[PDB]
Amino acid sequence: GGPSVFLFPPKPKDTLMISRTPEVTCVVVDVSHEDPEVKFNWYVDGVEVHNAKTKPREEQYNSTYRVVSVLTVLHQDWLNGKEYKCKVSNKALPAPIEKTISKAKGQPREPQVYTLPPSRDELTKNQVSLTCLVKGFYPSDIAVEWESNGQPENNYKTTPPVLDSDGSFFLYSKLTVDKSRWQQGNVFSCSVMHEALHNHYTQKSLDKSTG
Amino acid sequence: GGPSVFLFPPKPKDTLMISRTPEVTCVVVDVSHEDPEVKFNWYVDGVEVHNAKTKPREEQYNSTYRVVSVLTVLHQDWLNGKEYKCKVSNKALPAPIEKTISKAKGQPREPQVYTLPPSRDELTKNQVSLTCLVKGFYPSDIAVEWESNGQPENNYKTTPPVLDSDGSFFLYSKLTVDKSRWQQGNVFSCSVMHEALHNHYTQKSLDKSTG
Amino acid sequence: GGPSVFLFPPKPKDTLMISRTPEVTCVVVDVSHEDPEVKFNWYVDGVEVHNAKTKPREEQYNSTYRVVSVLTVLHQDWLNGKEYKCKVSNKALPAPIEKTISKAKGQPREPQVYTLPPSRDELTKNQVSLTCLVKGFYPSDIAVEWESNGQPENNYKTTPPVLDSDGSFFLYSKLTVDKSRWQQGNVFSCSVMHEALHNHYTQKSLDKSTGK
Repeated sequence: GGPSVFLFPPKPKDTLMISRTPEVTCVVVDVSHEDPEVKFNWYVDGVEVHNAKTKPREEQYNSTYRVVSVLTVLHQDWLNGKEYKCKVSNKALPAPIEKTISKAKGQPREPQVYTLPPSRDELTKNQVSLTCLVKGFYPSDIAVEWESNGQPENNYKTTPPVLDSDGSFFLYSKLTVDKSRWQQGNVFSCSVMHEALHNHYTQKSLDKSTG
Repeated sequence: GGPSVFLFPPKPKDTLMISRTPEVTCVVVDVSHEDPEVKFNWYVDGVEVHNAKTKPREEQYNSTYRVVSVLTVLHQDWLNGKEYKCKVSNKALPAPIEKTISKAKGQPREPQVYTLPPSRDELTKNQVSLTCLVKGFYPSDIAVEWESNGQPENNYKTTPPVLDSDGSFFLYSKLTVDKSRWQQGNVFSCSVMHEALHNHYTQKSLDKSTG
Repeated sequence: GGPSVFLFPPKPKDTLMISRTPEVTCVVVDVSHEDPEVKFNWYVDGVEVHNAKTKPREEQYNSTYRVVSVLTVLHQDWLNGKEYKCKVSNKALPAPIEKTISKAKGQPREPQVYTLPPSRDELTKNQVSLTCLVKGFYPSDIAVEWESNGQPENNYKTTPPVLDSDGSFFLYSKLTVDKSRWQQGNVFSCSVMHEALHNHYTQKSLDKSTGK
């Protein structure tokens, strides 16, 4: 059990928004250095793929050369129903195993996005927390970001999507900003990129929601 | 090689208060059936103790011995952060693989609980969701539950503790209630339990006239 | 010179919290002053205990002595209704007496917690008093503590439980704070620790912005 191959899904943001190329990464881990003959094969829908980028093997803390194989995949190919399997052939590895991963879930569901203002107990703190509730989406592949005046706010942490009683998923996005910024009247928009939304994008703005 | 040990920490609800008895899970299951003799010596936090509650041997359909060797945990023991090593062994497993769990991590921090009224967009739907933001706690062991008029409200889901930018953790509790029930004079309270709180318990009441 | 056991019940906070839970005391009074032996035996529903501690006899100035005995008691046992009999034997009183204490039987009722602000006539004083009306609980075993901003408050006094008209009990907890802290918008809350409460705990916040 030397080569332990792990296949990871593409980036949930880049798989529907065009800023970076989404990519299935199939990188073996804890691989011995005595067998540098590794063949990487992709057989999505039975068709071999030969334009993938082959990162050179990198030395780790142990005596393992980390060979990295990355495949550039179009957004619309992963968005529809297409199964991606990674086949790795090694001399020490007995028989290559196809790691079947895909986005072919049951049925896409449009998330409902709600921006919640900070509690009045939080207003005494120096930094207030801005909450964006994104609920209702069935595929866990989602991207929730924050922005203010058209520029991103990187001081946010988003919970992983968890499954509720409806069978869909929900998460939360907490944005930490200064109390002066919130009390000055500045607006903040929670940007959500789910494949079931219109144009794969929605945005809800909160600056003062009282009533 | 052979026998395997998967240690489960006690639930925070069980180990934090009196409502449940904190029972650690020192399962020594999947012992290889070739040798029935195992070596057991309960070395709790490095010192052998007389307490040794071992289940009788159970033979599974996978030709592996299963024993649920659980133990009751004193509420003062986990506060001190002492270890709970069982030090299991076998002839086919000469090295003990007891991956001991201790709660003594870092410095505990008090959670800052904030309850959030639903946004105006949620009032259209018949399912109104209430939000409890629990932030600032460093140990991930925390239990959050909702209340209404002193009775439990089990139609809630909680995100896992997400690590924050200050080294502490945070999570959210989402309680879905009826729109008419929320718009009536019904109050709701989210109560959290954490080892750094006063009396290991705090709560915030969410009313229709809060935000 | 007749040793009668003064049974001390466990602390109501220790009954359902995890702070000092197994503390149960069986201190005897008016013990004999000419017998150097003390025979103790706790009978948890007639079963002998195995982990108990008895203090050596201390000098009492009223021609007597005082003995302290403490047994670790499980939290779920007392709560449910188990009976403990720390039987005390001596030479002056030959046949030992089996005295028991437990939680009071009957249907437990949950307490209704109410926070009342300081009155208008108390705003002239420099120290206002905050009251916590806890009414409707049938077992008298209850712990009421005040807190603010997650930190405990110690300048509080709680009345003993008073039997109500319907058979339940009620009490008040008076927390005396400075008028500056009350008018600053600081939030205070009385925590009620009762058996019939859900999660054995209930808080009720009291703040300046509590009226209209």
